[PDB]
Amino acid sequence: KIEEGKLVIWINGDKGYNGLAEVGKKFEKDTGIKVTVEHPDKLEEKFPQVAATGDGPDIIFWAHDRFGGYAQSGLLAEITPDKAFQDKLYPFTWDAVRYNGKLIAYPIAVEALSLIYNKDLLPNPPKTWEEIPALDKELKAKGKSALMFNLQEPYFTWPLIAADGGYAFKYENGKYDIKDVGVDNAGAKAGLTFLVDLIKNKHMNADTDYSIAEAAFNKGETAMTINGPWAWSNIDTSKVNYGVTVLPTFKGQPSKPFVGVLSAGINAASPNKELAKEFLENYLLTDEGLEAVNKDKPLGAVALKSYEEELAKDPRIAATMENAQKGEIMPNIPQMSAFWYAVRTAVINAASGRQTVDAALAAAQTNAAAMATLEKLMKAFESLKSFQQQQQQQHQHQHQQQ
Amino acid sequence: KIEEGKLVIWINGDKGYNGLAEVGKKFEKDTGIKVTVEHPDKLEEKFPQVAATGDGPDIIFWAHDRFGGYAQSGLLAEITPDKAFQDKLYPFTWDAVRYNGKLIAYPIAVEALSLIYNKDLLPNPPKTWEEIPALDKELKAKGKSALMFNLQEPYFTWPLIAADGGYAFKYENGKYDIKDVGVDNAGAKAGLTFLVDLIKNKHMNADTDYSIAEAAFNKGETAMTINGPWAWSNIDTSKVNYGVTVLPTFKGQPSKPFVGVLSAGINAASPNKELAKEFLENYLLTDEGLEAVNKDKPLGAVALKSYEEELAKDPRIAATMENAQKGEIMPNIPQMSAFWYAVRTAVINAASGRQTVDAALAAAQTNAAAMATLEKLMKAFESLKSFQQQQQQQHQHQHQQQ
Amino acid sequence: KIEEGKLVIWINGDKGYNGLAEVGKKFEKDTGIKVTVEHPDKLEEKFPQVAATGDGPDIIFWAHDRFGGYAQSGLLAEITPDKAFQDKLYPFTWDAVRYNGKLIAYPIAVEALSLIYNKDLLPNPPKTWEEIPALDKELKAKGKSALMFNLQEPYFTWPLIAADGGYAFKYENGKYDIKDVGVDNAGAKAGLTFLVDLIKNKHMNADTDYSIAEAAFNKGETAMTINGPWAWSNIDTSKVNYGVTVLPTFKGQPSKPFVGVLSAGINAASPNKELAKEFLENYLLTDEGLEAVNKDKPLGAVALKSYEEELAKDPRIAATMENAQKGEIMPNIPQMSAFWYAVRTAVINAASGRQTVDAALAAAQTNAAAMATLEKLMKAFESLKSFQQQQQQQHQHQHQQQ
Ligand code: NA
Ligand code: NA
Ligand code: NA
Ligand code: NA
Ligand code: NA
Ligand code: NA
Ligand SMILES: [Zn+2]
Ligand SMILES: [Zn+2]
Ligand SMILES: [Zn+2]
Ligand SMILES: [Zn+2]
Ligand SMILES: [Zn+2]
Ligand SMILES: [Zn+2]
Ligand SMILES: [Zn+2]
Ligand SMILES: [Zn+2]
Ligand SMILES: [Zn+2]
Ligand SMILES: [Zn+2]
Ligand SMILES: [Zn+2]
Ligand SMILES: [Zn+2]
Ligand SMILES: [Zn+2]
Ligand SMILES: [Zn+2]
Ligand SMILES: [Zn+2]
Ligand SMILES: [Zn+2]
Ligand SMILES: [Zn+2]
Ligand SMILES: [Zn+2]
Ligand SMILES: [Zn+2]
Ligand SMILES: [Zn+2]
Ligand SMILES: [Zn+2]
Ligand SMILES: [Zn+2]
Ligand SMILES: [Zn+2]
Ligand SMILES: [Zn+2]
Ligand SMILES: [Zn+2]
Ligand SMILES: [Zn+2]
Ligand SMILES: [Zn+2]
Ligand SMILES: [Zn+2]
Ligand SMILES: [Zn+2]
Ligand SMILES: [Zn+2]
Ligand SMILES: [Zn+2]
Ligand SMILES: [Zn+2]
Ligand SMILES: [Zn+2]
Ligand SMILES: [Zn+2]
Ligand SMILES: [Zn+2]
Ligand SMILES: [Zn+2]
Ligand SMILES: [Zn+2]
Ligand SMILES: [Zn+2]
Repeated sequence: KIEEGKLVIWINGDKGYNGLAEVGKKFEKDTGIKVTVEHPDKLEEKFPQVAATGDGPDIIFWAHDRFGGYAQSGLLAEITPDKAFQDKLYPFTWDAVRYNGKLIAYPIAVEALSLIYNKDLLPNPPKTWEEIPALDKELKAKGKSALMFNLQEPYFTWPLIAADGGYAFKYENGKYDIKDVGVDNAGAKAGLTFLVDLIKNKHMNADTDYSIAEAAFNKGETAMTINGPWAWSNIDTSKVNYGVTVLPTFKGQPSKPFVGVLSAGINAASPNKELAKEFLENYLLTDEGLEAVNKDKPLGAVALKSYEEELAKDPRIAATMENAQKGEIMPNIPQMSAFWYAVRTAVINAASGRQTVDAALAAAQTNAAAMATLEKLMKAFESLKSFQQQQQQQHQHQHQQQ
Repeated sequence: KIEEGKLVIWINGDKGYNGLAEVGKKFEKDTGIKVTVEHPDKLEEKFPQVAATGDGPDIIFWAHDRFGGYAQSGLLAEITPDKAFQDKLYPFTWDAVRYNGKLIAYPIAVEALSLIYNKDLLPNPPKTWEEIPALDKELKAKGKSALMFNLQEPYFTWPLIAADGGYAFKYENGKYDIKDVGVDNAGAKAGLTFLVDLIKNKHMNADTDYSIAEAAFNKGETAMTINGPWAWSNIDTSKVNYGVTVLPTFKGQPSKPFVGVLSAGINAASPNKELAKEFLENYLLTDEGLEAVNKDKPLGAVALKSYEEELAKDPRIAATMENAQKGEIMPNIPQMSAFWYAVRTAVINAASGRQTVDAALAAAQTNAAAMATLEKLMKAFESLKSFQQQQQQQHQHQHQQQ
Repeated sequence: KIEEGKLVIWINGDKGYNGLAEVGKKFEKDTGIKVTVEHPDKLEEKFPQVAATGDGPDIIFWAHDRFGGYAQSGLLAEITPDKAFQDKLYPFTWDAVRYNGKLIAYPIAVEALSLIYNKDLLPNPPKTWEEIPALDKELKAKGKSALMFNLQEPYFTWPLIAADGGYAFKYENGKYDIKDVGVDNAGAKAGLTFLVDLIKNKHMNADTDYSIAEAAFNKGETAMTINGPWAWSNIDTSKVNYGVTVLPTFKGQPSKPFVGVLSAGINAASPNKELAKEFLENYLLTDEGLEAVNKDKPLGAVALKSYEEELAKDPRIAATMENAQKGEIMPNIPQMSAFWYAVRTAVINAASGRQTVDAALAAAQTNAAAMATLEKLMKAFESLKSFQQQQQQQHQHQHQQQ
């Protein structure tokens, strides 16, 4: 149950909400309509609960991948920017906010992995994955290593696996074909074979996780790491002279990191859809609009062309957008759960030598089908639970009857 | 159990079985073949048990929706009426007796929802749904209400939901496409939004069932109700001056009620397949044949054109047919179990405001899949039991085993 | 691991492994590369276990139907014979060693069911199924029966069932269409009906299994039996004058038995793929190669055209190939488990009179579905316990923690 003649916005606490409120303050002075910017605890799980009944905020800010599930449940309204406003943002971002052909959210910020190198240890970072083994031997003489990054989570190893033509799901016609999985094709096989080759030649360690990767780079033990903008602040605190650049190529093809997009979606239950559109399109998604948010807490790379060109003077931001443009957009579909499950197991089992690359990737298809079944069962029994609570008490109850 | 040279017929106890026996009596005098008409308890439940082993009646009379289950199991014979006989019944009725492309039964009677109105309170019934909110306000001044009908079943509320373009399944080329579902489209959405708008504007009550509606109309508390031919006899006893007319139109589109068709199938195991065709086509499905049945217990609207024009002199029977021709035929496929489960919950949660119309219809897909899963689980274990049964017991065992 | 510059082969103990070693000995003499031929217990179970981790033989010999699973798990390398070599083997055998459109093994020997007749009791065997009822009545006057074979397993009864148009799954364009199942069609109906009618007319007994069938023919109580080459040795010992000929035709159409093709597959983890191709194509798949193996233990009908013509001078081998050439290759897909489960029960129930032919075959569709859901249930929980195991190795316990 939301209000009217006013706007209420939900954005996460680690974002520039104070700056966003100042955009809402600018909105009030022009239209006379009050904007409240709330940052409630765990709004990502709160929003599906409250919007189902017709409540919650007018606008919600979150990563696009979670919006797929909101649109599935009919919680988000179809946004209607004209052709001219769509040319204002980078074309690829709009694909991240599409569900069932319809547009469901406005892209705000773009997030992806880049290659972070130590400038003092390595002044000219490698442009290819293939020249890293040769670089490791040269650094091992100085008591250092070439590259250390998280190998436990498929999110970090995917950029290399996807390089030569591996994909999560095929995206064409504006939809993801769930019968077209690209986990054990020729390109993903070569990608992961290179990773396993790096481990059995002792150029990397299969035990390396996020904490070990970060700690190593910030202490100056390793020349390179692979990480997102979320980690820049901690590297700043270590006093390490670092640079952020384009990811290394593999077989001449660029690394394809997953692209995450911070998006603004309109609650389908909102009586202020016309107002939200006016706010987002003409007050927020403008140079002056994003600037207020960015000065509170940096947005990183942004969807708006005109303002991205301005931030891109920071070479670390330019590198985020470059790797993003060369990358795969994170699929917003529910099948993505089964994907992480299968690929996490596949990478772990290949890297440990417990399974061949070929057999580990082949097992992913059967392992993801297994997860599907478990979720299918979860949904089935949750439904039966609700059904019983629906009929026993809602209708006939001991002390009334059907 | 059966023979060659005689016919045995199953028809439900609440039908005109004596009148059917009269048609069998006329059949015996012209061809010299004795026809028995039986009406056993739970014959709809018994038929699949005895027909599977090769027994049961030569002909079974039941609603067409249950015939899909019989044809799936191969208990029904493919009927062969020529083009000339197919023009004798209403074209749309043949679609009810079609499973897997082939015709499997003869259409006898047609049954559908109609608008029943109190003539004393409302001489000119509304032609549109849009004018019922305003019509309720006038009647509330006299302590009465405009419309009260069952909202607990989706069968009664579907007419409105399907009006603007909602559909259960797409029907083309004589086949249902189970991938093409229309519960979550703009048409179904608008229809259900109007139903919910009526309840929150206090024109209708969210908890109105079949009992509460029938008793209110028959006492003269409400001006209109929605119900089928099965309920007329109860209104007759109440002395209420009532009429039966076409359902109100929504957005200029007609309400589309589901159409049940009383049908006569021929057993697959029947050695009298030719005799059953002669009896059903040239003796029962004539003006004389249906008359004898109709005078024992009213058939409602009939499939045969010639005899329907005769019955349509009764304004109630003409309206049952009119609503049936404007509505969609009840699908006989097994995916219909899950459809009802999902839609029942979708409507209830929309009516009670636990879920917004958009969100309530979105969850339908999820609940239809849930019922498919735990339905598939039932067949899984049923099969496994039958297996270990014949395998372990019927076969290898202590005495002359293995 | 298997080493390099050496070749190691796995073949079942009941095949001519010594003769294969002779070919290995010849390979060693021309090229200087030693070939070991191991015959481990239960290899068909061991191979998936060891080849997954990268160990196992360089070459494995097994029936093609098990290879589809090995290819699914990516344990088999794609073989590369040129057009000129593929003409050397019977075109239909290449369809047995195909998975995902890729060739994954070399065809060695063909195995299929044949009609075996007693010469002393029946000098001229029936060419058609239709005359067998009449032929049984002539033999019951002499205290004998016309035909006795295993009716408990669908493998044996299928030839008759498939003849008029029955099929497991449609094999077109190289792939198997799972949605197109030919168990419930008119052809399979008629086949099973004839079988059921044979039992109903006391020409065969529904309780007749493999052991009863073989013992009766080997004692000389029955004129005909249906069985493969695997049983010839037992008939030889009984001193019975027997012949092996083409299966009887049903409705002028040939009986379609399932074809088993013994095959040589190269391990995907083999560092000797080039050497295995040299060995198999130029040393084994030649007149002298197969002869060496055949003299140790008869291969039956072979895949190689040249050596097959030479073997066809044996009337029994010519028939095995003839019946195989008119029959169908047994699908190498996982869905075959559920097919056997369904059809086995279908035929059992039709033979016993528990269900009509129509009702029995109709239930096979739902029974096959039930087994599939059972199977993907087994797989789901197997991957869940693997996940729980994998978690620990990564995980926290009283030896260490995250
Ligand atoms: Na709020
Ligand atoms: Na395509
Ligand atoms: Na970055
Ligand atoms: Na520009
Ligand atoms: Na070669
Ligand atoms: Na750790
Ligand atoms: Zn907070
Ligand atoms: Zn949070
Ligand atoms: Zn320097
Ligand atoms: Zn190296
Ligand atoms: Zn600026
Ligand atoms: Zn500025
Ligand atoms: Zn500003
Ligand atoms: Zn109470
Ligand atoms: Zn009887
Ligand atoms: Zn009765
Ligand atoms: Zn019904
Ligand atoms: Zn006619
Ligand atoms: Zn009103
Ligand atoms: Zn049409
Ligand atoms: Zn049409
Ligand atoms: Zn459609
Ligand atoms: Zn209420
Ligand atoms: Zn009640
Ligand atoms: Zn007559
Ligand atoms: Zn008449
Ligand atoms: Zn008349
Ligand atoms: Zn007459
Ligand atoms: Zn009359
Ligand atoms: Zn229509
Ligand atoms: Zn069902
Ligand atoms: Zn026992
Ligand atoms: Zn016992
Ligand atoms: Zn030689
Ligand atoms: Zn051995
Ligand atoms: Zn087999
Ligand atoms: Zn071919
Ligand atoms: Zn190709
Ligand atoms: Zn006979
Ligand atoms: Zn086809
Ligand atoms: Zn036995
Ligand atoms: Zn040679
Ligand atoms: Zn063929
Ligand atoms: Zn440790």
